[PDB]
Formats: sequence, C-alpha cells, structure tokens
Amino acid sequence: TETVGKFEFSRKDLIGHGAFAVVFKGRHREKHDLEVAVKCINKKNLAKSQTLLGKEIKILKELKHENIVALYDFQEMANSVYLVMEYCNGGDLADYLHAMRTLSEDTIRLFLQQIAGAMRLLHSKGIIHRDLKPQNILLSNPNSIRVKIADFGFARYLQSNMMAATLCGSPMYMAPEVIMSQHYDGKADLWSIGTIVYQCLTGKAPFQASSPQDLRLFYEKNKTLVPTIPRETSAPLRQLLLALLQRNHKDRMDFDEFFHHPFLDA
Ligand SMILES: COc1cc2nc(-c3cc(F)ccc3O)nc(N[C@@H]3CNC[C@H]3C(C)(C)O)c2cc1OC
Ligand SMILES: [Mg+2]
Ligand SMILES: [Mg+2]
Ligand code: NA
Repeated sequence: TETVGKFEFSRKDLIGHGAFAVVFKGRHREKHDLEVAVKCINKKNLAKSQTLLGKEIKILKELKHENIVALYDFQEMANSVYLVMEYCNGGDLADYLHAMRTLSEDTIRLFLQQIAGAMRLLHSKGIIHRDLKPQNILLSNPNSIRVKIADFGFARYLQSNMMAATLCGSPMYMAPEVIMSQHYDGKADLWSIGTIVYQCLTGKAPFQASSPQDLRLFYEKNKTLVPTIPRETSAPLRQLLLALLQRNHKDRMDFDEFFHHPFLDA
C-alpha cells in the first residue's frame, strides 16, 4: 500500500505503537528480502510526535555504527514524517529480559561491550541520548547477536563546556540530577546504563519507588545511594555498577573509565 522512497510497507503489518510513534514492518521495493521498520507519526499526539521524529532524523542520520539502529532513509514533510530503519529481528531488550528474568554476566558483558561501542561514538560526536532503557535497545541476528541503540527522539548535541536541563526521559532510568530538575551532561546516560545493567543482573531497578515523584523524593532525601549488589556478583561488575550508580554526577564514572573498565575486557 504505502511507499517511502525505495521502500514500502502496509499498515496491516503493525510492529507496535507508543505515544509518539507507530512502527510498521516493510521492505525495499526492488530487494523484497531487505526488511525494514518504518516509524511514523502517532496522530493521537500529533505535534509532539512530529517534533520527536524530526529530532530523531537530525541525530540518527549523523550516526553510522553497527550498534546504533541504521537509518536507511527518511521522509520529512510539513504534515508527515517517516523513518526507514534496519529491521531488528530480535525485538527489544525489555521483552528479552521479561522472558529470561535475569541474564548471565557473560551475556551482560557482551551486550554492554556493544552499548559501550555505541556510546563511544555518541560521546565523540557530543550527543547525549537521554532515553536509554531496555525498551530502546533492540536485538538483531544479522548469525551472532547484536544490540542496537534506538529511539533518538530525545537526543541532543551538548557542547562539552555546557549543560543540558530539559526534563525528558523515563523516570525509572533518569539520573538523579535529571529527575531533580538540575543541569546535567553526558554522565546522566551512564546512570541509565548502570540501571539497565543492574536490571539485567537482578531483574529489578536498583531504587524502587511507587511513582516518579516518590523516586524523586527518595533521591532528594538520600545524599548517598548504595544499590544492593548480590553477593555472588563478580568483583569487576560490582565495581562497575557502584561507579555508574553514583548519585552525584561529579563522583560518577566518566566515559574514559567506562570504556576501559575491566568488566568489559575480553
Ligand atoms: C522481531 O520482533 C520485534 C521487532 C521490533 N522492531 C522494532 C524496531 C524499532 C525501530 F525503531 C527500528 C527497528 C526495529 O526493528 N521495534 C519493536 N518494538 C519497539 C521497540 N521497543 C518498543 C516497541 C515500540 C513499537 C513501542 O516502539 C519490535 C518488537 C518486536 O517484537 C515484539
Ligand atoms: Mg532519545
Ligand atoms: Mg549529569
Ligand atoms: Na554528528
């Protein structure tokens, strides 16, 4: 039914929707075996959806990396926006995690090495993602498994001597400085990553609360945070998690330490 450049899809083939996007499966019109996902406006939140998809194009078209979902093409118009992306045939990390419950340290390591590779590119380009969470990490069996960071609608460029202050992201993964409406930088993404890794290890968030507001109050009242790391956790992973899940961004692990962390060694 619908064409976007050299690609096509039908709205019969719904992959899913959230508040700000609807995704369909599609294919290249010449090479029918090249599958794609086609992200489109969610007209129920039309203005915001259109803004986020346009922001996502602006970032994603600058990123070419095996562990960042590839933007094959896009189409922006006054009243419509489409992104054509590589199809990730494994679904997302949230569904994988819900199934497996918890992952081994070896799997965590493989996934985190890949995420770290993506984060190296973002950091070199001066981009912060701002919505890292398992729902935005996709799995692809190209036959060995690749993780792919997705959903760059909240991402922005942040000049290295500046701070961001837009309240955006998902509260369960937000760095304390973000949810407390303070200024933040690229280290806020490292907290989100710490939370993802913790959740993979344990099956829960390190700091649980009834609501975003309760989570905020928790971080406000607690001047140090110590997540509970299971006794059987390896020493490198314990160390990595404690350094990532530091309440205060000035004490939090920085990118150079993260990239070169012993836990990530082969
Ligand atoms: C193979 O199975 C699946 C493939 C999927 N591919 C993409 C996908 C999304 C992209 F942006 C780019 C390429 C892709 O492949 N996204 C999915 N779900 C998205 C991602 N997490 C939230 C969810 C949604 C629809 C609310 O956004 C998939 C879910 C799947 O199974 C449930
Ligand atoms: Mg984003
Ligand atoms: Mg910060
Ligand atoms: Na760039």
